[PDB]
Amino acid sequence: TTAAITGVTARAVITPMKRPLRNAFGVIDSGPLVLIDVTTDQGVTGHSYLFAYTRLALKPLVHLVEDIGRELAGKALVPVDLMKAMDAKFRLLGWQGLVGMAVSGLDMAFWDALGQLAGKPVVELLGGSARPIPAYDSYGVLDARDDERTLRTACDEHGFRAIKSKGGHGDLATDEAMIKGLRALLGPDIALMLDFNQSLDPAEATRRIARLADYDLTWIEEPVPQENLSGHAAVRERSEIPIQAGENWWFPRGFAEAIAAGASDFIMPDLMKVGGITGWLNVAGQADAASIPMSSHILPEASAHVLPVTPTAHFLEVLDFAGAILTEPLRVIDGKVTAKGPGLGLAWNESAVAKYQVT
Amino acid sequence: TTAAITGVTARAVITPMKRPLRNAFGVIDSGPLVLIDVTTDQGVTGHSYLFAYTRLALKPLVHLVEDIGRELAGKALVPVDLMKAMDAKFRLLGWQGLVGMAVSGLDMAFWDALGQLAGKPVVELLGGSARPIPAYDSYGVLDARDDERTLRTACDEHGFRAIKSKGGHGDLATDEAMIKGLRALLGPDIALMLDFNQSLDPAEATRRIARLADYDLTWIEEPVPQENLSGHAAVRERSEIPIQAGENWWFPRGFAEAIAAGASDFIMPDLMKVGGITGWLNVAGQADAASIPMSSHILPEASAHVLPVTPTAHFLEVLDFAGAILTEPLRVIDGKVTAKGPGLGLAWNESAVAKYQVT
Amino acid sequence: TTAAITGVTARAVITPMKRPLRNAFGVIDSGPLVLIDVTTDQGVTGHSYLFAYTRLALKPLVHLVEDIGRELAGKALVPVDLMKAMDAKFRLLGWQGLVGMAVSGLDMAFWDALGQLAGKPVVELLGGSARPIPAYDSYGVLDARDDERTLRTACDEHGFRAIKSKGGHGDLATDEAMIKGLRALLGPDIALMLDFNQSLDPAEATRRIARLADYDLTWIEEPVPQENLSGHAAVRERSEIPIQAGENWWFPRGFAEAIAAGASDFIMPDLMKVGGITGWLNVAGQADAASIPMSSHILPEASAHVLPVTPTAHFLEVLDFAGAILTEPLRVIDGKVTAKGPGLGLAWNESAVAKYQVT
Amino acid sequence: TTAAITGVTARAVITPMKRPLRNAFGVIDSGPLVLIDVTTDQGVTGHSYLFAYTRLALKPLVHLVEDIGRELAGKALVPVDLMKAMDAKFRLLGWQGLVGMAVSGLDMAFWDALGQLAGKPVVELLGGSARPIPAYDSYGVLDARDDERTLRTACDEHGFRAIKSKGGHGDLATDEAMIKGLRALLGPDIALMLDFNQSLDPAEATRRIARLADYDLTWIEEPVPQENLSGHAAVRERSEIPIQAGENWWFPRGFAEAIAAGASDFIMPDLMKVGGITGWLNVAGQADAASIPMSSHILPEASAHVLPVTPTAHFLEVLDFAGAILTEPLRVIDGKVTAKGPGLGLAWNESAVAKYQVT
Ligand SMILES: [Ca+2]
Ligand SMILES: [Ca+2]
Ligand SMILES: [Ca+2]
Ligand SMILES: [Ca+2]
Ligand SMILES: [Ca+2]
Ligand SMILES: [Ca+2]
Ligand SMILES: [Ca+2]
Ligand SMILES: [Ca+2]
Ligand code: NI
Ligand code: NI
Repeated sequence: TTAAITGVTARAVITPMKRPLRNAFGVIDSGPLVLIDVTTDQGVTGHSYLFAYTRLALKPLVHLVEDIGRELAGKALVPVDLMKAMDAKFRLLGWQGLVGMAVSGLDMAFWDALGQLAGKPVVELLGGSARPIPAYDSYGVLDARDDERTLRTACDEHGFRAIKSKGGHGDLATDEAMIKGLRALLGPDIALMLDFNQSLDPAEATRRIARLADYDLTWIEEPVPQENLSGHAAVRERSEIPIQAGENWWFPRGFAEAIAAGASDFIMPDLMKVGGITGWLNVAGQADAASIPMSSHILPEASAHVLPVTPTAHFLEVLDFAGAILTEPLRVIDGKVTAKGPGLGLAWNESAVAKYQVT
Repeated sequence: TTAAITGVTARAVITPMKRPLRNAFGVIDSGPLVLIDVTTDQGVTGHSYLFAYTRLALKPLVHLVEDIGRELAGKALVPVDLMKAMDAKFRLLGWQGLVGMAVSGLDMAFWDALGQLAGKPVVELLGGSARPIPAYDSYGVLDARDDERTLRTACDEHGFRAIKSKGGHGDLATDEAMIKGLRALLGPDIALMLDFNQSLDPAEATRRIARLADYDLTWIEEPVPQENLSGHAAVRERSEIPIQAGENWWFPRGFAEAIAAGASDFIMPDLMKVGGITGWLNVAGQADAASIPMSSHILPEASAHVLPVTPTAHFLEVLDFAGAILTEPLRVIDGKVTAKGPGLGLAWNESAVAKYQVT
Repeated sequence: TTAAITGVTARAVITPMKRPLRNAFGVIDSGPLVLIDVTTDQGVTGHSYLFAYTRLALKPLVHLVEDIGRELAGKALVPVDLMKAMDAKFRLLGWQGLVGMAVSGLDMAFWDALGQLAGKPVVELLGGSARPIPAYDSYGVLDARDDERTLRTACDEHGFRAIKSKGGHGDLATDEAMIKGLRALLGPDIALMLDFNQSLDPAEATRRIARLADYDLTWIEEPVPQENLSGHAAVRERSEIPIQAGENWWFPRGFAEAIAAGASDFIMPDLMKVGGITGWLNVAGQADAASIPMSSHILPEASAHVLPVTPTAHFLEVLDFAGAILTEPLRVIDGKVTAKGPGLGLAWNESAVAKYQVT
Repeated sequence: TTAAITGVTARAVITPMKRPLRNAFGVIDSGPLVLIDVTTDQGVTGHSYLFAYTRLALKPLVHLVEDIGRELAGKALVPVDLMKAMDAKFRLLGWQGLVGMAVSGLDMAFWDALGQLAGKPVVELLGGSARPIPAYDSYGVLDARDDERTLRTACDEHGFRAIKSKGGHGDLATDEAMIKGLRALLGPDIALMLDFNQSLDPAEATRRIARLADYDLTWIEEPVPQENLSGHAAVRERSEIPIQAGENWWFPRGFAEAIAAGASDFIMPDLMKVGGITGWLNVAGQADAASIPMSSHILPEASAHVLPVTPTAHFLEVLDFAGAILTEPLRVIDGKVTAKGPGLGLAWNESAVAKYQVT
């Protein structure tokens, strides 16, 4: 018969980062994470993690995961049914925001558990195969001089053929100087993406984008606030560079309304906000219908399991917040990433967890 | 290690039908089926079947399945990857029509095999659970007087709370007489659906639908030709009764274009034409985004395995063409249908297959 | 000289409710609230409260309010600037959901402190006057027989000329019987509103609304999920009854996108989710441009201060969660509510707080 | 304890101007103003002024201000309520045009009185702070040769980083030669705006704007008549330079229709035509929803109090008609303008008023 959930625990950690990532709104210089364990009555504990953005989110997210989780004891391990139940539970309060991250975190852990119980990676459960997905190396604001060694190692050693950096921290001249430097340093055969992290308004985005058009950029990411779907659509209409967005939209319905608005050319759901594996698969069918190339936002380990069954799969984003607390950290080979199992391939390095844990 | 396909065989049968199903275009008085077996190297053979509509399609379908199957020998049993390969293979010739039915038939048999290999129903592989799905009993043209015994049995014994019949064979008076008779016999608490089988043009469909709105119909199905998405949309715009369609549209893209045109209020894909299980799941995401209740068209055994994971699941259509040749025929309990495994719950009663096989 | 914030504290309480409020998704039989205090350097502490929906949200919300407030300590008490600050702080994480309720709770407390500092009700600070706003009495599921006495009291003692109840818990017959009984009991000159609390899909909402059209309802509230803007709009297009929504949308952009999609005929923002007073005022300008009548969702004490400066002000919803812990609980006179100051008129009954506090 | 209005008086003056402002329709070489005084019963007199465009409007505006004011005797000083009363009073006759300017002038004086009564600048009453707003220096037709000294002072001494000039007075070659000369004199890092003052039709606007594309203009202002919203939208859709407009539109509804038509990329309401402070606040909500950057049209003293609470605040226009008759004339520092109080910071230099008064 089917495994049942027996308990749920969540722990907060703050991991270190070598590359401090400056963005238009400030700097992320550590990895605040929430580590989720779903125990079963069949000798398996499912695992997933959330990137929490800021230390302030950790305590609330832990309360949520554990309080939602407690009510799941005794329930059959059936992700689709569990997702429907969480939907009903939070219908009135709202599942956008921290609640939805807890819900998506739990979903990933349920699927990880199912994978473990079967001795297979999640990607095989989903009817696909674990194969190399094109990846890009995701940075904060870069400087072609100061960061040359790092970028050399990325492209030469790890084989990356795509790099993303950040802009909107200053004026247009600052963005242009950065991109011009990068394009000169990396040459014409490396893809370059630019992420504004929601920092512009539509008129200013249109203006900057037109002035960056000569650097052969692959996409412009979140040019304006994520909630501003109409403003994204306006920028998209006038842009000669594809518009990428989605990492901050909530659940399959959030994607359905963005697509209805025509907000972007590309999407990149975040597994923590799209409703975990279950919600991702829904959106994959939406993106196929809309002919929208679909990439992932961080959570590279889990994202590697869903991109191979995504009809319009595009890029996997490499930004490694969790490696320090994982038994088997992400590996990039020849600029690509392959899913690792069983489950999602998330098992904790407990000595490191103990070191970086916070309460 | 993942199973590989070793071979594919297809057999044609014509099963007997208790009651002839008269429609606007003719009569279906038997069940021309293609039974598909996909042998693997792990002691399991995946099964699925196609309803072929007419005996004329049997030989061509057998050939196509065997020809395509032969080319898949040695390949890993990975439904998503196999579907992508079949897509590329038929991109130029086209996979609408008989080729598409072959392709979808193969896909169902692959998932069936995965389920058998796991010892689980396909629905559990898909992250859902096998649970009772509301069903309706699907008839040809009915006559309340002549068909009372059958309808009493359907409602009183099998617990059906919804009945579908056919229209468009004659004039509007004929349709109205039929429906009025049925509604008087069955009372207000049984759902009634009406299927025109593509027999009207948009102006006539609009005219008939307005005159039938007093009988509290649940839906009007395929009022005009299935290819006529614009015509469906025009009927839908003017109709006070929900418009149902989709059993004849091809693959996830066929649904994406229909939805983009606003062809219908409800949809009911056929697993044989939507791209099997793999195609169905894509369309389930689209239907959720469009807020379109999604039902099934025939193939009730396999349909029972995908409706439980379909966000907008509506009705399962019960029309039993295959019962005669299955080891475990479809069961209806209290007007609902529950998925049976392992796999899709499709294993052949060989003595019956021998009896009804045509060559 | 402008006051500065010196600290922020939040306390959780669960207040008793005389009458349970059954809705389509469950029952609210208590008032889990978060009471917010913002101390200033000018002898005034600003107050606001949040209705938290479920006890599960209380600890995380208290954490968020205190943690955000800690970071505002030392800033000038300038609500427009503080809101810009909070926007930038949560731009990446997201301010939908619990975070947004904390942000809006803080905003209301800032304006409450300003009013206290001036010795004026907030409404006069906003260039308006404290004057009676039409109100309706907001119930759970009602039964005209069982609840005759309560409704008589509401109409005769408090002068209500409008009543709202809930539906969608069961089938259409149940909704119709409830509304039919209420219209028969109350007669044609009492306004009746029906709230589905997001429980239907668009097709089913359209079907039920058409059947309820003869009861002369004032509005149908949240017929489908709040996130489903395109779905609301599809319902609105087909509905002969005005569609009301908004109590679950986030900040002025959430309203801008809903209005752009044509989701509803009426709106009713919740001060906890629209961005407090500061967010409300922005939406008031949007609703004026769109000619959308604008009512409030709960928080009647604070809502009384903003409706008098809302160009399209419609109704104030009376649902009294907080009276138990207020020094001056809400009063309804002749079916209307008048704003009370100074500030928002929220000061705590500390003995009651001590009684109902939960930790 | 709310102040009541006791009387209203208005005086006409014609102030001298340093240099003529030539535009496509004529020359403004003086400042015909209406100075408005609202006396209250609490020892404060509210002040505002109108720019009247032409001496012909002075007598009628004085008449209207005094006649309307006379009917406000004894009314409570509540701007939102007074605006609604003025709306009802002029609904039939119409409040577009001279009546609307008198109405908006009164509103500004009411807010100024409230700020004076509180001992605070209006911006602080509105929940914002007095902070520097980026400004541009607003000229008539310029010649880079003849006007070099004036423009060097503007950019070097006063720190302006943005300059606006007028076009449409002759043919396209004239506009182009002028812009070319200005761009050469000012260099790349000074913003340049061009105001056609409604002098073109849409086809001619489209033709001229395309020819001015290479001069890096910030905006093209009122390319066609202000009432021609459809014509503005057509220019906007074809224009590669942002279209600015709005200085001549009437009240929040005038903006709502222009925004609904998609008339412009940017707007710049005139406090005299938008409905004073009260109407400006409504339109600020609209511009936020539409993501439209919002600047001011003249009345720089009062505009400095509302731009700080305008979510999409863009530029403050510096054109100083009133400095001659103010106790504290506008000050520009480092190309920015900061609100001064109390009230709107408008108090009259009575000896100057006497010198420039016309009767
Ligand atoms: Ca990003
Ligand atoms: Ca584009
Ligand atoms: Ca059919
Ligand atoms: Ca229709
Ligand atoms: Ca409600
Ligand atoms: Ca309607
Ligand atoms: Ca102008
Ligand atoms: Ca344009
Ligand atoms: Ni805690
Ligand atoms: Ni006169």
